[PDB]
Amino acid sequence: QLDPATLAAFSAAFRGELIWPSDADYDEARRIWNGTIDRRPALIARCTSTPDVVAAVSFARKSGLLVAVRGGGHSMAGHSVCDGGIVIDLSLMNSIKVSRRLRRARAQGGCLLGAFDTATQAHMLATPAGVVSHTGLGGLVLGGGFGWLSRKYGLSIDNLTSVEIVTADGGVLTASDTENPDLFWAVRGGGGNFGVVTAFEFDLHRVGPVRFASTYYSLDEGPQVIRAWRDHMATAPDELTWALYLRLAPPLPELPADMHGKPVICAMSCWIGDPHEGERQLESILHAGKPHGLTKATLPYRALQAYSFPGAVVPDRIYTKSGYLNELSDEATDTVLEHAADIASPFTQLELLYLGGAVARVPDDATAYPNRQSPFVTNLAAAWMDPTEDARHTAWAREGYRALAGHLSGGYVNFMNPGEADRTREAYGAAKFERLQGVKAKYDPTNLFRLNQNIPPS
Amino acid sequence: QLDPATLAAFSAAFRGELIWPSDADYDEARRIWNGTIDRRPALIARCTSTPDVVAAVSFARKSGLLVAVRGGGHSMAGHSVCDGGIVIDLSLMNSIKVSRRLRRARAQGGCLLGAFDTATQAHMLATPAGVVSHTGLGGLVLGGGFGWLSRKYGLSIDNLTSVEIVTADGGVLTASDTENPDLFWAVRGGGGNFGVVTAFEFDLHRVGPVRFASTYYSLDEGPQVIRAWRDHMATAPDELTWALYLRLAPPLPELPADMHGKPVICAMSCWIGDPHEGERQLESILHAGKPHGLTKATLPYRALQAYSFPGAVVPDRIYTKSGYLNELSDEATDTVLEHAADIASPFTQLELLYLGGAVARVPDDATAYPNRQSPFVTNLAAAWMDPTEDARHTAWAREGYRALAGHLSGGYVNFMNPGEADRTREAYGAAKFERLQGVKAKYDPTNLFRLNQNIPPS
Ligand SMILES: Cc1cc2nc3c(=O)[nH]c(=O)nc-3n(C[C@H](O)[C@H](O)[C@H](O)COP(=O)(O)OP(=O)(O)OC[C@H]3O[C@@H](n4cnc5c(N)ncnc54)[C@H](O)[C@@H]3O)c2cc1C
Ligand SMILES: Cc1cc2nc3c(=O)[nH]c(=O)nc-3n(C[C@H](O)[C@H](O)[C@H](O)COP(=O)(O)OP(=O)(O)OC[C@H]3O[C@@H](n4cnc5c(N)ncnc54)[C@H](O)[C@@H]3O)c2cc1C
Repeated sequence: QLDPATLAAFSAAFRGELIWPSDADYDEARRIWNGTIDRRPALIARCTSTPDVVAAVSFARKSGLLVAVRGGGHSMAGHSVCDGGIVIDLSLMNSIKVSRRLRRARAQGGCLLGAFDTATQAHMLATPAGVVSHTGLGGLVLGGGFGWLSRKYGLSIDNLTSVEIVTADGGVLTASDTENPDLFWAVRGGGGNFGVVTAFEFDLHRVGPVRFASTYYSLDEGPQVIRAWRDHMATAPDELTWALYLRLAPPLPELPADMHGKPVICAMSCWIGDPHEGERQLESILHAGKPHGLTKATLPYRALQAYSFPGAVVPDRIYTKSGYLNELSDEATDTVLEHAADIASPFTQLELLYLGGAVARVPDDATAYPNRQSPFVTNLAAAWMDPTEDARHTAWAREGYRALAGHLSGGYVNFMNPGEADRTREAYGAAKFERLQGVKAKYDPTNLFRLNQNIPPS
Repeated sequence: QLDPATLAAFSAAFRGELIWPSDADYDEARRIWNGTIDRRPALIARCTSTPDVVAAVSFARKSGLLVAVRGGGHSMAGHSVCDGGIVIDLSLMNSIKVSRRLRRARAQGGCLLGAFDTATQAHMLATPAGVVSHTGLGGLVLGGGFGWLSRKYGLSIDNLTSVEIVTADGGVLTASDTENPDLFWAVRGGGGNFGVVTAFEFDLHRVGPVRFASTYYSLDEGPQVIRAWRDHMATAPDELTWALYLRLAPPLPELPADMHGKPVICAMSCWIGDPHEGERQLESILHAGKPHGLTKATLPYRALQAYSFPGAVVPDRIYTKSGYLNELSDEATDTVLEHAADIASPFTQLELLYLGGAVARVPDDATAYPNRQSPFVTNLAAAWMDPTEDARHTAWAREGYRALAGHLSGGYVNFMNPGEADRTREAYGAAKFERLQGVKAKYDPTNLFRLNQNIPPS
C-alpha cells in the first residue's frame, strides 16, 4: 500500500482510468494472451496520452512498484502483467495518423496491427508487421517484427524513423537517426528495456492486391515438401514469401473428412508484386506435394493481414520454444517431421519460417536486432484450452526444442517463454549485449523496466 | 476571424491539435474520401477526449462557426468538411474496450471499422458493420449501418446499447433505453443531427470462421443470375448473405484476360454459421450462371471485413444515387443490365443488395431508421480519378436512377450525394421526419449541427 500524497498527486495528474483489485473489470483487465500467466497487479493504469505515461512512470519510480508495460498483451513470456506492481496499460492509446503524400504513419504505442493496417490501407499503403491482427504494435516493433512484407521491405524496425519514449526519470525524449541515436539503435530490437514508447513513426510503401495461396500436404510427403521449400527459398526472389506450419488439419469444408485432426503441413505463400506474375510464381511451388484444401485469392493487403490463422479459434493457453538456423539439414528435417507427428492439440503449430531477403541486407550492427544472417526460424508453438493438460503440451515443445537445439543458434526475443530469462545473452550475442548494457546504464540505470527480455545495466 | 478571448479560452481547454489554414498539414487534413468536395475550413480541431469535444462544440457555438463533424470522412455528400467553419475531427479518438465475459464493446466515435473489428475478433466476437474497413464507425452507425452480419444480427443500431453524446449546449449526456430514450431513438438513424457521439456501446456476438465465395458472371447470363438472386433471397435463411455488384471486371489473374475491363456481375456471398453447411448453401447459389474467377475460402470474420472490394483501389472522385425497392421486377432487371453495360470507369459499381432478415423484424418505429420493410437496395456508385470527366460519370448515375425511379422508394441517408439535401423528408417519411423534428427542437434548437442529412427543429 502506497503513500497518500504520492497517490493523490498521481491521481490529479492522471487523465486515464485506474483499475484497482476490487474493481469489476480487474479480472478481465489483468488477463493477457498467454492464459497460463495468472498474476494480480496492485494497480492497472490505462493511459490515454503521453502525459499519462509520464505520471504513471514517475508514480511507479517514487512508490517502488514493479513496472509492467502492456501494448497488445501478446508477450509469450507473460511480461505485460505483474504480481503486486503497476501495469502501465497502453491499450487505449491506439490512434494512427497517416499521410498519403509523405507515405508516413504516426502510431501510438498501444495500437493493434489490425488498426494500423486499416489506417494505412485506406491509402493503399502498408509497412511490415506481424501476421495476426490483434498482436500489439508496441512489443512487436521493439523486438524487431517480421511478417508477410518483410522479405521485400525488411523488419518493422527497418521502416521506423523515430519514436517518442518516456524514460525511467519521467522525461519524454525523441529518438531517431538525428536525436539520441544511441537510444534509437537500442529500441530497434532491444524491447521495452529503455522506456515506454508512446509513438512510433514509420515509412510506408504502396501495397495493392497480393496473390495468396494456402494449402495442406500429407505428412506422407513431408520430406519432399520441406526439402523443396528449403532449396527454393535459398534463391527465391524477395517478392515470394513461403511459410510452413505443421499442425493438425482443421475440420474445414475444403479438406477431406479423412484428414481432419491428423498431422499435416499447412503451407501459406504470397507474392508482393504484380498479381499475374504472382499467379505464375505460386503455381510453381504449390505442387511440391499433392495440395489438399487449396485456397487461392487475390486479396487486399489488409485481408492478408487478417487471414492468419485458418480455423480462427483463439487458444487460452500457450507455450513456445523457438530458435534460428543457418541451414536446415536433413537430420533437422527428419527431427521436425517426427515431432510434428506427435502433435496433440488442434491449436498447436510447428512453424517453419524463411526470412532473409531485405532483412539480411541490413548490416548486422545497424540495429539491436540479432541473427539477421540466419534465414530459418523454427517455432514450436504449443497452444491448448484445458489447464489440466499443461504438462502434455509443454512437454511437446520442450522435447522438440531439445532434439533440435544443436542445430539452432540465437533466438527471437519476441518468441521467448516465461522461463527463458537466461536466454537473453545467447539471443543478442556478446557484442550487442554489451553495447545494449551501456545504453541501459545511460537511460535506465536502476533497471526500472525489467519485465522484458531484460538487459541489466553497466 | 475570431474574438481572441474566446479563442484563448478554447485553446487552454483543448488538449488536441489545432490545424490552421497556414499550417503545412492543412491541405491533407481537410481532404475527405469524396475528392469532388474541396472546402477550406477556418480551423480543424483534432479532438483526443470527450472534454476536447465539449470545448470545440462550445467554441463553435459562441463564435457562430459552421460545424462539420468528421469520423472516418466517408460522407458521400461531403458533410465532414466545411468552408469557413470548424471541423470537429474525431479521427484520433479510436480506442475500443471489449469485455469477453459480458460480450460488450465500447468504441469512441472516431473509430474505423477495421480497428473495431480487430479488437472484437481478438475474442472471436463481432457486431454488424459496413463492408469496407476504413469507413468511419461514427457516421455509419448514426445512419443505421448494414453489412455482412446484418441479415443475421440486424443493423449496427440494432446492437447499440447506449451512447455518450455532446449536445449543442456543451453538455455531455448518456442516451439509452432507460436514460434520455427520445434522444436514443433519434441517434439510431438520425445521423449527426443531435450532437457529437464520443462513445458507442455495442452488444457482441460470437462469429468464428465463415465460408465465403466471390465470382463473376457475364452479362450474357445476367437475366438468369439476377432473377435467381431475387427469387432465392425472398425465402433464403438469415444465415445467407448474397450481394451483386455490376462493374467492369478487374484485371485479376483469376479472370480470363478477355473479360478484363468489360461489364460483369460480381457476386459475393457468405454463410454466417457452420462452414460445412455454408459450403453446401454457397454451392447451391453459385451456378445460376457460369461462375468465372471463382474464389472460395473459409475466412476469419475480420478477413471477410477486409476483403471488399476486389482490386483494392481507392478512387478519388465519387457520386452516388441510391434508393430502396420493395420488389425487383423483370423490367427493372433489364433496365439495370442495360445501364451496367454503359459503365465507363473501372471503379464504378451498380450495387444490388438484399437486407431483410433480422433487419425487417425490428418494429418500424423502434428506431429512426426508415424502410426496414423494403428488402432491396440499389446503389449507383460512380467512382473515378480524372476531374475532367466529372460530368460523364455523374450523368451515368443520375440517368440510371431516373430510369429506375418507378421502382425506387425512400433512400439510405448514408448513400446521399452532395446535391440531395432535399431528399431527407422522402427518406424518413412524414411521420418519422416530424418526430425527428421534435427531438431536434429539444436537443439542437438552433440547428448547430446542420452538416448532415439535416432535420430542422420544430
Ligand atoms: C498469436 C501471435 C502471433 C504473433 N505473430 C508474430 C509475427 O508474425 N511476427 C513477429 O515478429 N512477432 C509475432 N508475435 C510475437 C510478438 O511480436 C510479441 O509477442 C510482442 O512482444 C507482442 O507485443 P504486444 O505489445 O502485443 O505484447 P505485450 O505483452 O503488451 O508486451 C510485450 C513486451 O513489450 C513491451 N512493450 C509493449 N509495448 C510497449 C511500448 N509501447 N513501450 C515499451 N515497451 C512496450 C512489454 O513491456 C513487454 O516486455 C506473435 C505473437 C502471438 C501471440
Ligand atoms: C467505400 C464506402 C463503403 C461503404 N460501405 C458501407 C456499408 O457497407 N454499409 C453502410 O451502411 N454504409 C456504408 N458506407 C456509407 C457510410 O455509412 C457513410 O458514408 C457514413 O456517413 C460514413 O461515416 P464516417 O464517420 O466515415 O463519415 P464522415 O464523413 O466522417 O461523417 C458522416 C456524417 O456523420 C457525422 N458524424 C460522423 N461521426 C460522428 C460522430 N461521432 N458523432 C456525430 N456525428 C458524426 C458527420 O457529421 C457527417 O454528417 C460506405 C461508404 C463508403 C465511402
